[PDB]
Amino acid sequence: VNSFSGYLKLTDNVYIKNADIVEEAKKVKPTVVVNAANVYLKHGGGVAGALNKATNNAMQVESDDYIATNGPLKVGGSCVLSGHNLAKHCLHVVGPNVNKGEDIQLLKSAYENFNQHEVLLAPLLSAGIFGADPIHSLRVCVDTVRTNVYLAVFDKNLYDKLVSSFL
Ligand SMILES: CN(Cc1nnc2c(=O)[nH]ccn12)c1ccc2nccnc2n1
Repeated sequence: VNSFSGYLKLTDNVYIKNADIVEEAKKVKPTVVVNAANVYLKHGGGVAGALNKATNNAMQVESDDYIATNGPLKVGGSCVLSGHNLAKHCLHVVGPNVNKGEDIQLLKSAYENFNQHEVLLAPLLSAGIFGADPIHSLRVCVDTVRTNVYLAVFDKNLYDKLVSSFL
């Protein structure tokens, strides 16, 4: 038993809710919140900008030190950093950005990072300003992640389309 509430169950291990991931994180304090990161950990907009703003920019400060030491992430890769006031840990995961021409096949590699964590609160990777089809992203999530994932979808309209079209 865990503290996630109001989710619809899509499969054995994948759950979904119309929710703002920032508010959901502050209420649940999950062990892991996933950020929709870029390789530079520049949290300017989308989910990343929202999460970083909620940390009063502490996420960005920590991220800049990480990059200065380690260099950029790979598309499809991840790193574990602090969750600040939102979660114990933040798993920064880089899905391909279609608006940068990155290969959509890397979306599966991106979701494989979730399997290193037993339970996660996450957004749909490569959705939103990353330009992928969220229905495709949900399909890859379900077909790749084997650990317990709680997907927060900010847009109610999109949430309804995702549920109603789910096979
Ligand atoms: C309504 N939105 C934005 C949005 N608002 N909240 C969320 C969320 O929570 N996850 C992902 C997206 N998203 C759309 C709609 C069509 C899209 N078609 C292709 C890529 N992105 C798209 N985004």
